[PDB]
Amino acid sequence: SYMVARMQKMKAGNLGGAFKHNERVSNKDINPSRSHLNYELTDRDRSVSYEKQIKDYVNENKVSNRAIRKDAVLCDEWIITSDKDFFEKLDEEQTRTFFETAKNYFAENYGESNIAYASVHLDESTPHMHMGVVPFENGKLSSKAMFDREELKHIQEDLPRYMSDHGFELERGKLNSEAKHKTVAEFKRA
DNA sequence: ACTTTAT
DNA sequence: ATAAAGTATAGTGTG
Ligand SMILES: [Mn+2]
Repeated sequence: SYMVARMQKMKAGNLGGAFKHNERVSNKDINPSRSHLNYELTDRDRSVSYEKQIKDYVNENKVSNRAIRKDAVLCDEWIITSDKDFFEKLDEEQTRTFFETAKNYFAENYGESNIAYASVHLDESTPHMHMGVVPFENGKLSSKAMFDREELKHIQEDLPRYMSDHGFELERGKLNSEAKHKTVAEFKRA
């Protein structure tokens, strides 16, 4: 099976929808009886929005005096998953351990306190995690600095290896893959 | 590399 | 006027 890891940039304007989705605050593929099986791997407070948690953290820690820009990438939400075959082979403890391990990889490489949320979804087709990583380093908030072309190349190589080194039977995606990302809605059509 | 943003 | 960070990136699956 392939390691699936892929980030989407979240601005203020889409962290609302990310929070509502992830916290399940009635789509064909959500099974509502399974929603209570979901879990959050960070110690974050569930009544506090992603926008508020991240902006407070960045404002309280940033070196510059200038306001966070309105078009700022406040976090990179990584989807961490694999195929169905992969998870069918794992019990509950193992499944949890898989996401905790992936969370660890981003914590150890990008900063423990940058993992704003790690929301594991079992109530959809395949187990996966939405993991918000704040691109905050050296007192600066910059997805441009943290996730650039070489860094995404490095993660596609080194993350699947790290996961494999930690117990999990997963291979990296195809090096130089020509695939174009489809949205969930676009992938469903196909 | 070029453009937007907040000084 | 300035300069940091905005723009995609790399990967596969029914996020
Ligand atoms: Mn989900």
